[PDB]
Amino acid sequence: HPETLVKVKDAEDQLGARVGYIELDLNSGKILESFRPEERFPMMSTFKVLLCGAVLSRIDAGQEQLGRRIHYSQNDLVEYSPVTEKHLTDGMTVRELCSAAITMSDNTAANLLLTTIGGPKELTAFLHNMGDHVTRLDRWEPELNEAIPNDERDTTMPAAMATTLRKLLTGELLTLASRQQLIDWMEADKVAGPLLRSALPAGWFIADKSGAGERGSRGIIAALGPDGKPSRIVVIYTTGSQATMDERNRQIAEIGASLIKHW
Ligand SMILES: *C(=O)/C=C/N[C@@H](C(=O)O)[C@](C)(Cn1ccnn1)[SH](=O)=O
Repeated sequence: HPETLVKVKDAEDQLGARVGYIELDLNSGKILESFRPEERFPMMSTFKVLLCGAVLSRIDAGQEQLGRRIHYSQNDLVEYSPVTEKHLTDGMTVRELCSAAITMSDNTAANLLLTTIGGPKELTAFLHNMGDHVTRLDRWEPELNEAIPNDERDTTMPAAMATTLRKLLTGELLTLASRQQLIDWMEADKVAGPLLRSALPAGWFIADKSGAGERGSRGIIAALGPDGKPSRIVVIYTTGSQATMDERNRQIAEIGASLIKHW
């Protein structure tokens, strides 16, 4: 809606930074609203949904199992590993690692899952293979969050990320069971509370993944809709702001309130 576009531009003003925005119809793929849809932004922890999509694709092909147990050491742990830091002696299943990467944004869990598929360049190959020639991962946690201005490493465009999320959640790309598992992890997201979830009324469905990086980078990808079912994809990215985490949270929440109000 035009008034959501007014609020996206007001968010640029308040953050002193670029904001990218797209709304897709989940069913048809049609673009309902866009701002800077083909400019690049750092993905930050939003890549973790694409990573677990690549993992589920391998499970579908008989090349991985949800139940396989992985052992790791102290020296694998990076900053913010609230689940993985508790399982040094017993390890974690692939299932537990995707849950920790998506719902808790555990950084070690994402690194362990990147190891299973052969690193960032194999996530990029998975994406090329399904028709996304824009989205790219180049680095591991934590360096992929550096957000150097004009650096195209570890970036997407709002339009590319929205199309890719749609193909993962509703295509023939994953099996029915794998689609359902990916959206179930995103629905149990525990660390996106002050973003679209704070504007979302009781009775609405949301499956999302949030991201934060250096140089005021912030973002969210989501499947949401009324009556307990998703019917739209929303992608919001910003980078460059000097504003506090609270002020960046508040601007994305206000974009959310406007999207809901003018649904
Ligand atoms: C999700 O988007 C994860 C990004 N990681 C950032 C962040 O959450 O801001 C980390 C945890 C921030 N950080 C760096 C050093 N100390 N904290 S890191 O993984 O870039």
